Amino acid sequence: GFLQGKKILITGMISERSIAYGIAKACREQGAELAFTYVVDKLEERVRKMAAELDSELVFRCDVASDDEINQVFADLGKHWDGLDGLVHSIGFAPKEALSGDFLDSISREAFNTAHEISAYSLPALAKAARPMMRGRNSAIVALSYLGAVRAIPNYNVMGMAKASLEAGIRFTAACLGKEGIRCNGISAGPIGKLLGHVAAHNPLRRNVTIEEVGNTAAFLLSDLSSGITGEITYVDGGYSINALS
Amino acid sequence: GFLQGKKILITGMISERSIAYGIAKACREQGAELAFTYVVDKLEERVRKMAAELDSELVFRCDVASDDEINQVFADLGKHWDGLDGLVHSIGFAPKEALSGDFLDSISREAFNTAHEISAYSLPALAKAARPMMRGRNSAIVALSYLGAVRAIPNYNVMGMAKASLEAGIRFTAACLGKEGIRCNGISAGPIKTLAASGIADFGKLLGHVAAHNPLRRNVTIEEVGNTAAFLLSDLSSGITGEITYVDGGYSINALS
Amino acid sequence: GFLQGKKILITGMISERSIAYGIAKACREQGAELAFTYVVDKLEERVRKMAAELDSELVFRCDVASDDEINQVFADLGKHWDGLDGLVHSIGFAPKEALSGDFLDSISREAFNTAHEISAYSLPALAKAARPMMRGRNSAIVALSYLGAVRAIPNYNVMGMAKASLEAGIRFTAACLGKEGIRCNGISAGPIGKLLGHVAAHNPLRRNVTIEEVGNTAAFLLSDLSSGITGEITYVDGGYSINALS
Amino acid sequence: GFLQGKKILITGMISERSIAYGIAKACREQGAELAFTYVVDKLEERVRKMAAELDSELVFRCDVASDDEINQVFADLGKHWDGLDGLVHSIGFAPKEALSGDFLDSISREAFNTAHEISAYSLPALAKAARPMMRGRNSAIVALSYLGAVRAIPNYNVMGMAKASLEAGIRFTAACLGKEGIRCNGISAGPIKTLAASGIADFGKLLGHVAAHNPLRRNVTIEEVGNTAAFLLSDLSSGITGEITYVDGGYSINALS
Ligand SMILES: NC(=O)c1ccc[n+]([C@@H]2O[C@H](COP(=O)([O-])OP(=O)(O)OC[C@H]3O[C@@H](n4cnc5c(N)ncnc54)[C@H](O)[C@@H]3O)[C@@H](O)[C@H]2O)c1
Ligand SMILES: NC(=O)c1ccc[n+]([C@@H]2O[C@H](COP(=O)([O-])OP(=O)(O)OC[C@H]3O[C@@H](n4cnc5c(N)ncnc54)[C@H](O)[C@@H]3O)[C@@H](O)[C@H]2O)c1
Ligand SMILES: NC(=O)c1ccc[n+]([C@@H]2O[C@H](COP(=O)([O-])OP(=O)(O)OC[C@H]3O[C@@H](n4cnc5c(N)ncnc54)[C@H](O)[C@@H]3O)[C@@H](O)[C@H]2O)c1
Ligand SMILES: NC(=O)c1ccc[n+]([C@@H]2O[C@H](COP(=O)([O-])OP(=O)(O)OC[C@H]3O[C@@H](n4cnc5c(N)ncnc54)[C@H](O)[C@@H]3O)[C@@H](O)[C@H]2O)c1
Repeated sequence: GFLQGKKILITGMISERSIAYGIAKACREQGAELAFTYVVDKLEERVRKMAAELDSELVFRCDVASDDEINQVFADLGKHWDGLDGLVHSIGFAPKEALSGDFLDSISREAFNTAHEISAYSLPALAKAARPMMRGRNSAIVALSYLGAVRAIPNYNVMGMAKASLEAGIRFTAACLGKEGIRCNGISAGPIGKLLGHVAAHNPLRRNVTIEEVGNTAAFLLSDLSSGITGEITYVDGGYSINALS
Repeated sequence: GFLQGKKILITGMISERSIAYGIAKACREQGAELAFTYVVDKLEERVRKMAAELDSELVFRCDVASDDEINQVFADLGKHWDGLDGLVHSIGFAPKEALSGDFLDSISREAFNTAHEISAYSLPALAKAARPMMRGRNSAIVALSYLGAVRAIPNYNVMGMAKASLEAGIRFTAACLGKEGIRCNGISAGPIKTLAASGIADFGKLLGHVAAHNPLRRNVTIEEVGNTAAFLLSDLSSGITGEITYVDGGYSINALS
Repeated sequence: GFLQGKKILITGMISERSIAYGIAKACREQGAELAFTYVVDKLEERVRKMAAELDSELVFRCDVASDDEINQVFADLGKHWDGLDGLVHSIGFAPKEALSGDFLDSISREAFNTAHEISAYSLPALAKAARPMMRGRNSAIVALSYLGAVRAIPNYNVMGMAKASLEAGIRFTAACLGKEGIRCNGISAGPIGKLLGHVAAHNPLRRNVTIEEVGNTAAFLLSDLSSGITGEITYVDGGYSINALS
Repeated sequence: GFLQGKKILITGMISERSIAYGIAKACREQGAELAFTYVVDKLEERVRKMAAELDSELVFRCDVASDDEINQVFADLGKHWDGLDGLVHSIGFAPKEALSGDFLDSISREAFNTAHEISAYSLPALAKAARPMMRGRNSAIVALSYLGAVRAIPNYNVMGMAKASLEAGIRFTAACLGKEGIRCNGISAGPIKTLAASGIADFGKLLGHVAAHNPLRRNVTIEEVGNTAAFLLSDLSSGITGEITYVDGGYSINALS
């Protein structure tokens, strides 16, 4: 496995449908040792169960709204691990009412603030707090984005602005940390209900992508095989974004 | 002029170095009738004076931190104008300390929040509040962005994230309002010496570097940005929406120069 | 008119449906003085008629396959004009059989060569030959491209490669000539038969663009109003390219 | 390895400095079985020797100027392999004189034609000729591009146009073959000291500049490019097609550094 020896912290795994679960599974198959965060105490048992199945008992509460909690994750993780080789950002949130219907009607200041804070600021926040553990290790950060960053899409609305902020965050983080041996890259994943049918009917592959396909791309981006790649957004959408008038 | 009789609301004009002043002047030269906002009471006299020189006495206070103030602008403007043909977003802010040195060291939650709220959310916020006055008119919105949206750049730091959010905001606003006959476009301007620009550490170096490295071998002017905005606000650009146009003398498309 | 005093050479005007005609009309409405090329002697009378309606009697034969003919246009034009303020490239060609069906089946070496030579090399070829007349005048070049440069599109096939070469040509020409006061920009126009219905149903404006809308954008890019813009591809497609999953 | 038993044809390997050698080595480390092409008879011995070290004795002459030769490669390869899982395009050329100084002065019709034919048409030409052997296998194609596709760069000149054509070729090939289970992706590599690179005037300056200005503060290696290619040739990347991946240490996304 090309992640043998790599210690990787994975955020956002709340079920076996999660993109973060696909990533966790892919990484574990390549020999990585894993740790996980969970947003609220309600989910602890569920995440520990999933973690145990991936041979891990390193599970920490982390609401990225809280600087204290973010920093506490690494303080706790540092008691088990000498350093951190991989960091997976697979976290996004916006109020449901902002993700429906007319873009301007659905938007509000508070929804904008929440979306950006949780979905975009969380990348640099986590990179900043992880920096002591990651620097000098030839380590890597991977974050999940979506086509809404660069195209107007129905319903995605304010989340598109937040993903754009995120992708820029990826570039600035990469430029910031490259000299000290930390890479930062993004994956823009295809959708994973009629929207699914649209993508599958319109993309070069004529099908939707899987969490395994996203997961394997993340595993690659977290490994030394991708050591020449930083500040990149890789599209795992079966070529959807590069097709038009299909 | 190609904006003859078009009614245009311009934000962000605080001096004759302002990009918004360049835009205002360009629009007025093409026959537009103008109105202006100003962020705080301390600037009112200055902005009224500048407005008067551009043949306008429609001036309104607007801190885009405040939904009350944003919406009040259009309630007040509506007493004078039956509709609005143009809206110019030329507003940005981030705490100075976040715009200097190492990206992660300089960033904070609060600075991120402020930068995005003032510099990015303000676009849809203004479009939303202007929508009743603009819809059904073949009207247009223009906002100012910067290369930090799409490239990592020293010192610009968290503002780059905010500009990226803004540019996506431009696309989503365009997609949202196109059916109602309102267009929304961006201009990514090259560096220009303005009050806000002096907030960025080592700005004079960015300016010197661009002039030495762009195809035109010089920096752009507020007039050049202004004329591009005037075009994007006019019916001449009626086939263009959701676009970011680079007015940077070709800097962004050059490398290893 | 914002093109008063501007002398502009326009290629590719073969009918009043031509994008080049829209450009010519738009430019003339803003006060420009025009000249025209035509590819073959068969079209001379038609183009002279159109030119006369746009108040011009400066019409020259030019097959861009021929260096001699390209250079001869400027030798002849130079007897009437002191300099050249605007150059409009609105020329594209590929064999019809390469523009239908499966991309690889439809392609051939000869079709590729022809498409690129006529549709892409013609930009630098014309810029090169115009350079003595255009330099130091604060002049401008505009070329027409299409979404096939940057997206895979059905049927457009090898022309997509040629347009990509063209757009890169625009950037390299802009970088080359900027110091001597010549700008070079592109317009990526929307389509102008079911494809039309698709774009009109899917773009932000919910309609197709007109030759007038393309023409006015060209007029702007040829004027001093756009003096801060070079090496740019401006999309006049009603926002189609920036929309997805619509 | 993640390419265990995958059969991969590699073009463009003429020395151990070649990007194609880096790719070949990376693929072989992951269990792939390899075959190689060489442009002229004068290089045959060298390429056979290199191939033998990568456990291969499948070596074929192919000048991509010739449709006969391109198609003959697959006719000959088909005697040994029942199908093809991977195809690597690592070939480029333009006359030296077109790669030096002023873009327009240096360009000519003939140089343009040659550059595009050898460097861009060769991708679809090879994909087309490989199609019967590759279809229905979940196979993959990888081609090498450079930043000149999307930025104006000194000296690269007409090659930039050719690389742009190539990248569009990658997208069109991907859209064409996806239904048959063949993927097609590109790698835009940072500058690397190779035989072909020495064709570009002032290449050593491009190399020095990139290392001083990219996020990683160093140039990339053929191993880094090679491992990315191996990934793109494998089932691990089965969700990726029509993509240009930048292996340049983040150079293209940095500005004003
Ligand atoms: N599924 C898709 O179609 C798709 C496509 C592209 C990108 N993405 C992105 O991938 C990422 C993962 O989403 P998913 O599709 O696996 O959905 P998911 O619900 O499985 O995962 C989203 C995760 O974000 C976490 N989260 C939300 N608020 C948080 C907070 N305050 N602190 C910490 N964690 C918080 C949730 O707990 C959840 O585990 C998201 O960033 C999403 O935008 C998803
Ligand atoms: N000058 C440059 O180099 C440059 C380049 C590209 C883009 N821009 C952008 O152009 C726009 C205008 O900036 P400028 O360069 O003319 O500087 P400027 O200082 O003249 O204008 C900035 C304006 O933003 C306004 N503003 C700040 N906070 C506000 C708030 N809470 N409410 C309302 N208004 C507020 C200021 O009052 C000021 O009028 C900004 O979006 C900036 O990011 C500037
Ligand atoms: N109509 C569209 O949908 C559309 C959209 C985007 C871009 N474009 C581009 O706009 C340009 C103009 O095309 P159009 O749509 O007006 O079609 P058109 O047929 O009106 O114009 C194409 C012109 O190219 C000229 N041409 C062809 N071969 C030539 C040669 N060897 N020498 C000189 N001239 C030659 C033709 O004579 C013709 O006048 C083309 O480059 C085209 O690709 C068209
Ligand atoms: N070295 C770099 O800095 C760099 C960076 C990005 C991309 N690239 C690209 O990588 C690819 C490989 O180049 P490299 O850097 O390994 O140089 P190289 O000299 O090792 O390889 C170039 C190859 O192209 C082959 N070639 C040239 N003309 C040919 C023809 N008519 N038929 C068949 N093959 C032919 C040569 O024989 C040689 O094997 C090229 O596409 C190049 O443009 C190189």
